Amino acid sequence: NACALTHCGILHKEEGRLVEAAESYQKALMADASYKPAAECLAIVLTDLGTSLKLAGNTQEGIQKYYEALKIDPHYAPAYYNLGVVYSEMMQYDNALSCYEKAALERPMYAEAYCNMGVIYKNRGDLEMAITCYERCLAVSPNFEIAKNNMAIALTDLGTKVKLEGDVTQGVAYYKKALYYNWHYADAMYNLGVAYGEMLKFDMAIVFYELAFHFNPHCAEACNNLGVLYKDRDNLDKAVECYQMALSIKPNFAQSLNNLGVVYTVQGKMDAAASMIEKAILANPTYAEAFNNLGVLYRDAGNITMAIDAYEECLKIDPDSRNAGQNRLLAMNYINEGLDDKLFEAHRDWGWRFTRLHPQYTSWDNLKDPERPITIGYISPDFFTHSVSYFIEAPLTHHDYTKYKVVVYSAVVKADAKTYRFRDKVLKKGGVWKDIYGIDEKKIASMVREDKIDILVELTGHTANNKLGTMACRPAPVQVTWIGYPNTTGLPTVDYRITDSLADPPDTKQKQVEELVRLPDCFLCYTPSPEAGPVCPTPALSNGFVTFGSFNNLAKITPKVLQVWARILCAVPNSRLVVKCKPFCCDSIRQRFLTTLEQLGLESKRVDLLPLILFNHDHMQAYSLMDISLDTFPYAGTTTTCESLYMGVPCVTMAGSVHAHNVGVSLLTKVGLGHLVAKNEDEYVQLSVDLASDVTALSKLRMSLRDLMAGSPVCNGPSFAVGLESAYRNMWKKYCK
Amino acid sequence: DTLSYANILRARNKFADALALYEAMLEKDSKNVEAHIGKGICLQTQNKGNLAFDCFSEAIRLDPHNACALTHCGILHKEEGRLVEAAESYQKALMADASYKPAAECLAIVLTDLGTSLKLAGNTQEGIQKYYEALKIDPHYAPAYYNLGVVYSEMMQYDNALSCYEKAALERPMYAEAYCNMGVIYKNRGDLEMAITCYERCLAVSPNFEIAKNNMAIALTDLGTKVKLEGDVTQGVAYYKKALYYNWHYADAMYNLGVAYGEMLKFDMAIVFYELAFHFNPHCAEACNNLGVLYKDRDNLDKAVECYQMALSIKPNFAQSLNNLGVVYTVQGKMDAAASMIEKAILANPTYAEAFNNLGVLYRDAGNITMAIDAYEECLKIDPDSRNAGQNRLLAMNYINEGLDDKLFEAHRDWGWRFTRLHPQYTSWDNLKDPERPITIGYISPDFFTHSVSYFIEAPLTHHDYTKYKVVVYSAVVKADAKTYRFRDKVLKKGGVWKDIYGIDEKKIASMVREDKIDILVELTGHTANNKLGTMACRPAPVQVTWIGYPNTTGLPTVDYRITDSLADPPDTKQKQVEELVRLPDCFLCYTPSPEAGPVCPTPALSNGFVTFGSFNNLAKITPKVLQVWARILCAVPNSRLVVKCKPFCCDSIRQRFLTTLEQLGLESKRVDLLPLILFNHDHMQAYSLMDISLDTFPYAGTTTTCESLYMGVPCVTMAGSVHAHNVGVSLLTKVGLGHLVAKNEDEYVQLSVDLASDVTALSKLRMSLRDLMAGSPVCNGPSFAVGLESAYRNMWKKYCK
Repeated sequence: NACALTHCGILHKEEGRLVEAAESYQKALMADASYKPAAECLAIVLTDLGTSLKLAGNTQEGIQKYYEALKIDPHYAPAYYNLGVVYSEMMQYDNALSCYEKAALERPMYAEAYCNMGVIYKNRGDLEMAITCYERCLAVSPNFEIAKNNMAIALTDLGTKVKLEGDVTQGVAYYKKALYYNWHYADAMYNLGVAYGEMLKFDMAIVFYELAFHFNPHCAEACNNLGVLYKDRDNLDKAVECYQMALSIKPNFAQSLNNLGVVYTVQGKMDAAASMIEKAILANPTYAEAFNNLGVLYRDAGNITMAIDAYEECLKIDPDSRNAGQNRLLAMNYINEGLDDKLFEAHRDWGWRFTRLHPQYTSWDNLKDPERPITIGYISPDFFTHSVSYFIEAPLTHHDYTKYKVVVYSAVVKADAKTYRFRDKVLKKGGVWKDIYGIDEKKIASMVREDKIDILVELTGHTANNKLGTMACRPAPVQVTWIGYPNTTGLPTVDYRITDSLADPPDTKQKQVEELVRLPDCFLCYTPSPEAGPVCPTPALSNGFVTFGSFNNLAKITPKVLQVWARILCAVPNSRLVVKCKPFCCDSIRQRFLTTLEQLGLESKRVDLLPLILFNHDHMQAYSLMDISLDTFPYAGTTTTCESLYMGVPCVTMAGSVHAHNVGVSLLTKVGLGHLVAKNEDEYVQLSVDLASDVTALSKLRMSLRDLMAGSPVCNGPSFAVGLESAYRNMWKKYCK
Repeated sequence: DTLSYANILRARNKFADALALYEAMLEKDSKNVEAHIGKGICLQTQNKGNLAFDCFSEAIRLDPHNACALTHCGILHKEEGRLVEAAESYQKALMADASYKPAAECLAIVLTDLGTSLKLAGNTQEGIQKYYEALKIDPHYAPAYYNLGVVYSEMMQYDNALSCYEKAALERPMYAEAYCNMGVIYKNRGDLEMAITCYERCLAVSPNFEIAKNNMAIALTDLGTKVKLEGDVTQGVAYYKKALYYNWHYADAMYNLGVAYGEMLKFDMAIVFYELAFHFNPHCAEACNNLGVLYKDRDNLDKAVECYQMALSIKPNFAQSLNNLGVVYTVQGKMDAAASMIEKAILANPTYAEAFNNLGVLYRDAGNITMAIDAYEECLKIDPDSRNAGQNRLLAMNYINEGLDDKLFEAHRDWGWRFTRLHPQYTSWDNLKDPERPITIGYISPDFFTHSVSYFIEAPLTHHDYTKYKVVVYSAVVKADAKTYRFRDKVLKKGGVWKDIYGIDEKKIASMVREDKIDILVELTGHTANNKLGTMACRPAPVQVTWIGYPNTTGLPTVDYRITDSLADPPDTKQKQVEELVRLPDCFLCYTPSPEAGPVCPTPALSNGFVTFGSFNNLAKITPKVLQVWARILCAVPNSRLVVKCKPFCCDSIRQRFLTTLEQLGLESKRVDLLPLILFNHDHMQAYSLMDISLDTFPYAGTTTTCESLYMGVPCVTMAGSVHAHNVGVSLLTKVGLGHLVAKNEDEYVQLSVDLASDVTALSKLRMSLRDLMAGSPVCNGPSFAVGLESAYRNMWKKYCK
């Protein structure tokens, strides 16, 4: 009785007696081989046995039982599925794929076969077809979770692949589809975020990153990116918070280490910045930007030599690093006195390389008429409350706008009342302001060409955010540099340079690539600020001793200056020095500086280190706290000396062999105080002691300084303007020939 | 020189040395008030509160007059929490010196603190006056103005609040809280522009002040909703995203983005944003509702049910979710649960018209025709232009309207007039009025799949002289299948011009049909579901014909002719219709047998020893009036068994109701086998082995069911009546040659049924020979039917040309 045997086999299977069920089905099929139900039940029992053996570790017995089942019933899709699974466990990926294909040909509702084939194929990287397999799976069953998750993963991988080839839009589309299949997928959100960041969306980049972090609190990359976006929005506190979270998750994420170091540098917390950057170097030796940031941190912190060394390693890692090279040259300007031709050669080599990777123009449509109206463009990122602004203000106001059309290219990152006032003055005379912050160098060159300027004046040189890349294009028929840098730009593309006969004597030995154009009178036209207040009386009259001071930065105070100041203060009993500068907000810097002076035998008590109290009026009045300003070398001050003079504190400087050194000589002699210019360190000491010995002469000098200078040419805007215009006309006439 | 040197030394961050000098001065200079003051200040700055208090007390004892000493005493009192004492010292100092500034500002501070204390005590007027006194001693003190603004705001003096916060903002521009509160007040007045501006100022001062960010996000979301309501959806989305910038987890902004993208048809993004909105605000039931709608429209019914169950778990009386869940259950066939859902939706909201429409359709499927009709009339009371409600209402009335008056015709006429007054039409055609050139025949219908209409339209589709009547098919089929594709091949292999028109519009379709130069437009659908009567409302074709899609008048004056025969619609029929009836010589239907019908088998009664009646008609046709007649039949015939097969029986509720009805009518359920809808065509066809005699329904006769019965050799008993739908069976049976099986009344019907039941043997023989008899009859005479239909086309076209 085939029916009774089949029912017995089914009952045995229901009781878990798979062997007895198989035996009963075999007997039934021996009695009637056409009894389809008996064959089906036997195949079922054989598949159950095979699955038990597979899970029991009897892989070979499982395979054998599956082959027997598939020989008994070909149409039994589950046997094909189990065979494919076993072959996958056997790493027979092609055999597994074939088994799943057969199973899908047999079972029309076996979506798991599509899922597993898609997974296996994904493991070999043929993403698109596997995705098609998942599409078939979800077309059969649209709620199968595991398949949705694999669909999202595969779509994210494909979107990343396609984006890396440059089709950002298709990558974004794949990420959005992935989020359609799995909304809480951190990788999709993160990738989408970076994609938006690339296409300058910012807003949604931030939103996406925050969501990605919310759904996966282990994506330090998301935190770091978010911190970067907030930093670029000037929300420094949020940026710090984000980076701190990133480091709390990954205490070695080198990129976040550098970024946090930079933000601390902006806030001026120098010791923490140093520690973070050093940790970044410890974590990454190839991360050039870490070396550049370390070099800037050393530069402002005064450890100059170490700054040059750090930039040198940076250029060993990335020889094209623009920032590393320019900061290196700027730092060298602080200590390389005129002796050798190493700074000059460095400038020449750097300019030649910059010209090699940056081609320039070769023709100009400027009508070569020596007498027609000349268009002068002044370019600078420093038309804000910055040292340079204290001088360029003079030409902005005292210039003829009838034949010298002035156009200003202000790259100021943050305007202010002074920015607005400057634009107002320039435009009121007929100027065409042009805000260029963020604009690509090449586009700036094109814009300059379109406006058809004649004399292009670069005002920053190798300082932060410089625009020498625009100058390399040679957009204007004549390019000059003036105030932003006291040495050669090194660019052969600049035609001439403006100077005076005192900063650069006709016999100067400092080699430079540029031809010096010496103005008749002084080349510095300091515009006194109206917030200077009254000339405070000589402190010596009320205190009873001379107080030296120096309102310069740390980069300019080379150890040699420290030796000279220690000699001065030891040689003059009862005399105090009150240096003031921004980095003295850090206690560690104060301690190190005090110890450094102590090794020179000077009692720290006499010194009065002060931070950069951000108070314009109070900054001006602070010269009421000192009696004699002592200039630094080999990088003498320019605005600082002007401030000293205008507040009645006499400044003593030293002459030297390079423009950067002799700027103070030029200024002091041209203000008619050349008798306070020492020629050497010994004469410097003698002058300092002599000035310190006569408090009454000091009082007379202070009370005379404001009116003498106000009547002196340094403040005679009209005459300086006439000289400058004549110089411009002369260079233009030379060019016409 | 000593006092000057001490003061300079104290100013030069040399507090220890200055303190030592002050000590040696109070020692040497026993009554040196200035030295006592210097010592007090240097110790206070050294956090020597006790010593500072001692020095200040000694200074006051020596000089009770100098304003500086009293100022230092007052500040120390404030640091010690002696607000009162500080205040008295301050008044004394003011009386001593009115020019001192530090005392003035610190005095403003202490009095504003006092005013705040009194305000907290409820002494609002005393606080206000104290603040005014402070501002009189120092107008520049912004915090006093801020306090005034707060008190006036809580005091509902909003204009005064603005004035106060503006005086504060002038006196202190970096006072973020003033901007925040100003923005909040403007938010309260409905104006969101200036409010956003105030929040922008606040964030321009302090971007980390989160409270202003949240309030800004709220304001931007409201602004986005407003702008969207104005029409500009892109700007709305822009505002929503800018909002979601300030509060990345603001769930409501995500929900509104979901809505905005849904309107844009970017459904995938809509899903993402609705799911996120729900994730951040579980209480946002509306997000679940709309998510369920989107998933339902993607045919993912299980997820739609899940989403609606969540919406109802949040708001059980959320009418929209109740209605949509009811519809989803309707598609799945959970008829009783659907009924309960829709009824609860109505109970929660009585004006939700579409719920009334869905209730009416559900009851019509359940056979309660009266209640379905009633629900449709209620719907039309709530919404009178509900096109679907009207369509279902007329269709439902066709199931129980026994021809006894002209009210149905009146309703159809008025409804068609409504359509003609809410639709325009053309008046000229360039089609050459010629009776010899090949005419263009359009068949338009959504039923070109496994539907009743197909089983009849297939025959002409197979037999159309293509050299004369160029066939154009306008298919509104929604879901195709193997049969649909097979039909496509059949139409496209004989030179037909197929045109898929599903899912676009009515007006544009009519215009395209006119471009197609269709000569006669034929509707095959009637007032059923997915009809396209709106196209004909435009009158796109010069000739309009309705073949079977509707068994009664369409009521549209725009339809010229309705195809019928002289038996279903006798020439003397009294039912008026707007259309002209065209009677074909033979039965107006040509049944195309299924190529899967298979063979016939031995009569069941022969093997079981008892006669089995049956009805495969849907429950909608089995009105409560036929049930009594059927009970009479089964009682009159000893040992008979009734098999009824209708879809809605899958639900136990309807089954039980039907059984109860039969039991109260005098019949034991044990004789009644109720079978639900079977799965595949084959088994449905084979189910005819379960019945011996088909019993036709009235006043709506079967059409496909009757044809199938005659095919498979199961005789059907029908009766003639006053309406076409009743006489369809009469026409069919007469034209097959079984006119002796046509009853004229209920009693003749009973007698005929008994007569057929009395002779099992002859019944079996007839059953055997019926397939060949009918196959030889005109109902299967494709050539003759085609020729007659061609003649009909020629006659109508010639009539039109003249």
